[PDB]
Amino acid sequence: HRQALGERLYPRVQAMQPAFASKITGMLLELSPAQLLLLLASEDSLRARVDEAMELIIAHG
Repeated sequence: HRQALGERLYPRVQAMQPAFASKITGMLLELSPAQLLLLLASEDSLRARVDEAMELIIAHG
């Protein structure tokens, strides 16, 4: 189930942050089942969370 979600998530993440698509998709795929379903159901929520992930990648760096 988590795998099937990630296969759908990846192209959508890639359209938002193509240079970090696999990294960010992998970060999202650690999240809870409920949060993953929310992200796949709502591109608006997904965009916010992908932006958050990108900001964390830069900050950690």
